[PDB]
Order: sequence, then structure tokens, then C-alpha cells
Amino acid sequence: PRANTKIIVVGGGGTMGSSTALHLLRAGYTPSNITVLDTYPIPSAQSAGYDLNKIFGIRLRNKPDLQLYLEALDMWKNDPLFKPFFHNVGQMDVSSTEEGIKKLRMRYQSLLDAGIGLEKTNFLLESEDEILAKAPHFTREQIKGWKGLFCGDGGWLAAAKAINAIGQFLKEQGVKFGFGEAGTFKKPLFADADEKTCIGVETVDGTKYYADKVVLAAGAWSSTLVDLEEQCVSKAWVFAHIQLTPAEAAAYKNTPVIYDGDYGFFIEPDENGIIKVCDEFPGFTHFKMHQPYGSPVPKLISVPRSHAKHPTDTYPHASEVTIKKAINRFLPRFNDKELFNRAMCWCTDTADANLLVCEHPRWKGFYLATGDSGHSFKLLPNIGKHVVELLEGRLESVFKDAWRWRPGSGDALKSRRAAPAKDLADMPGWR
Ligand SMILES: *Cc1cc2c(cc1C)nc1c(=O)[nH]c(=O)nc-1n2C[C@H](O)[C@H](O)[C@H](O)COP(=O)(O)OP(=O)(O)OC[C@H]1O[C@@H](n2cnc3c(N)ncnc32)[C@H](O)[C@@H]1O
Repeated sequence: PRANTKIIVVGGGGTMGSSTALHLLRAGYTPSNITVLDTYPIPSAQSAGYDLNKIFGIRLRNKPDLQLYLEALDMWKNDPLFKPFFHNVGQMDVSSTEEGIKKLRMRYQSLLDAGIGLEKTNFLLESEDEILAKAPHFTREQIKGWKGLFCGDGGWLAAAKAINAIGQFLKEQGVKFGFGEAGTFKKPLFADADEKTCIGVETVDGTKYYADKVVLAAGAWSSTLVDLEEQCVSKAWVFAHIQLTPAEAAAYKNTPVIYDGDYGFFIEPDENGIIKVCDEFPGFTHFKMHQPYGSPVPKLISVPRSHAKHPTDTYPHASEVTIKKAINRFLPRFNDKELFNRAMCWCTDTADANLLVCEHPRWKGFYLATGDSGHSFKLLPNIGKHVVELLEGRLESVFKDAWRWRPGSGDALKSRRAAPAKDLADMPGWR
């Protein structure tokens, strides 16, 4: 029974972890029977969801994407917990190359082919007046030859504030927590030597926790903690910040997310006039030597870098150039603004960009909730519901099949992206 079942959530201070913790409580699980274990207190300061904002937008690259999007949209708009952090300003994809424009038109036609009537809230913009109509901060000279795709259900998400909102609820309900070395996963605990029955986890300080079921939602650290057999390759993307005065930020109030595949994107300034700018690239890996549990031999795994141990860290010099090019494209008036809060954000890719959400093949009672593939923060409100369904053996096949244990199903180093990720050991400047 739910009331008498104990669950351990590793990485419960992150996106998929806190979501799982939330839906356990909603399902009627006893709060004191739930134990969240994360290196950092929720919201985890090293979590990929520990950001000013993320983008919410429709994307149909896999079979479960449509239902996951519709589910999250419904909750981002109506759920009293998540609603205050969704800003529905829309999103616009632009391009001036013939291949980029070609790609816009195909993405638009892709939405139509779903047959649910997405053409009602998604429009192609073939004129310059149509573009300026939805994004008046551009100039007519700037957007000469641009074509646009406007998705109206889009917008951005107050990321860290949303995870923090879940955390406040968890603590207020009486969920037990473990931080620092007492919250840092080391290995699972087993009943016998055959290791076919998991009964808990041990942290790096030696502390042991016992429960009926364990959930591993360690994000980009998952493949370093347990042996995922190269199903997940962790990569880092980059962003920077610029600050506008209230008078400068005025022309961008309620502005749609602007995106161009050949440059990157930016989001409207927040409460403090801060604009974030990402670029567009396959990501950076960081292979460092590590022994994940389940592997008999120290493998070389892409491990996220610790900002705590490396304070001077920003990002490679190549990133500085591409971020400045993005700024020159979208916000040329601010080309003299200073960049600050340069940082790297870590995700983990699967081969087909589907999630990795499944019970461990051998470790019965041990479950995996990772494989975010750098596009899953949008699933914060609803992903935890399906993880619970997995634990109770009620996950529908459309999700269970795509999220299945699938080693040797392709190369996650390249994934669905344009190129294999380069490593930070070959990029100068970030250290
Ligand atoms: C990097 C990035 C990602 C991103 C994005 C922009 C950037 C720069 N923009 C997005 C967007 O616009 N829209 C969107 O939908 N997603 C976007 N993303 C991706 C998103 O951030 C990730 O997909 C997602 O956040 C990852 O989820 P996950 O739950 O997997 O990740 P996490 O929050 O990092 O969770 C990890 C937690 O695990 C804890 N941890 C790590 N190790 C341990 C150990 N050993 N023991 C206990 N806990 C551990 C971490 O501390 C963290 O709390």
C-alpha cells in the first residue's frame, strides 16, 4: 500500500527528482516514508533547473512528446502550484538563410500533420510587418529577408522558483531530507550477494537508508553514479547575462522568446532587467575517470564539473564569440553591454533523445529517472506522475516502450544533434 511503502528519491532537489517527490505526496504516500537525497538542498544549486528561466514550447521529435507537452501545458496554465511561474508570451523562430527558412516551413507543416488543430495557435510569418507585429523591438533594416514561425502557446518559465515552490511544499509536509555527504549517493544496498533485490542506498559518508523502492534522478550525474552502459552522455551548454536599465528593458516587456537555429536565443528581461543569452551547439563533454556502481572497472565517463571546486570557471572562449554573435543578431543596440554570470549547464543525452525511465534490469526495486536530453524542464509539473506509475506498474506502453532500458541502441555522444560533442579538455579559456 502507498501509505506503508517507503521510497528514496536520489536527486530529489532537481527537476525530475522533486517532481517525483511531489506526486508521491499527491498519490497519498506518507510524507515521513519519503526520503529525498541530494548533494545540495532543494532547489539544488547545481541542478540544471537552477536557472532564471527556461523555454516552454512544443516539440514533436518522439512519439510520447505530444501527450507530454499537452499534459505539461495544462498544468503550467491551471495548476495552482505551477501557474505563477509560466509566462505565456509566445515564441518566435526566425531565419534568413534558405535552408533555415526551409526548416521553419517544415516544422510548421509538422505541427499541422498531427491533426489536432495546431494551426490555430501556430503561424508562418512570410512578411516583415507580421514579424514586427509580434516583436516590435526589431528594426525594419534588421529583419530584412527574415522569415518567422510564431508559436502562441510558448513562453518562458521561472525555473528555480518553480522547483523551490515544490521544495517548500515537501518540507511543510514532513518529507525527510539528506544533504551534503549524507545526501550524496554512493551505491545501492542489496539483500543478497546476487544483487537482485535492492533494499536501499548508502551515501558517501557511510550513512545507510532502507526503503521498499529507490528512484535515481541524478540528472547528468546518473551515468557516473551507476553503470548506464553508455546510454547517457552528459554535456554542458552555455549562457550569459546582460543587464538593462528599466528604460532599456521597457521595449521588451512581454516579448516573445526569439530563436534562430544559426545563432541561439534570448528571453525577455526579468524583474531585475536581466536578459539571458544561449547559443546553439551540440554541447561540451567532460570525461574524467570514475567508477560507477555496477561497473567492475573504472570507465571514462563525461562527468559534470563542480563549480564549488572551481570558482574561476566560466565557459570556453569559443562560447564567448558565438554568444556575442547572437547578441549582435537579436540585440545589436546592446553590443556594448557587459557579459556577466557566465556559466555552464549540464544535461545528459540519450541516443534517440527519449527519456530513460525504467526499473533496473537486475536491481529489482531500483528505478532510473534520467535521460533528460536537454529538453525536459518543461516536464517539471507532469513527469513525476508517470514515474510513480512506473513504480506501481501502471505506466502505459507509449511511455514505457520509449523510456525502456536500451543499451547499444545508438550513439549518445552525437545523439539527435548536428555533431558529436567536443570535450572541455580541447577548449581553452573556461578554466
Ligand atoms: C543546460 C540547459 C538546459 C536546458 C536549457 C538551457 C540550458 C542551458 N533550456 C531548456 C529549456 O529552455 N527548456 C527545457 O525544457 N529544458 C531546458 N534545459 C534542460 C533542462 O534543464 C533539463 O532537461 C533538466 O533540468 C534536467 O533534469 P534533471 O532532473 O535531469 O536534472 P537535474 O535537475 O539536474 O537533476 C539532478 C539532481 O541530482 C542531484 N545529484 C547529483 N548527484 C547526486 C548524488 N550523487 N546524490 C544525490 N543527488 C545528486 C543534483 O544535485 C541535482 O539536484
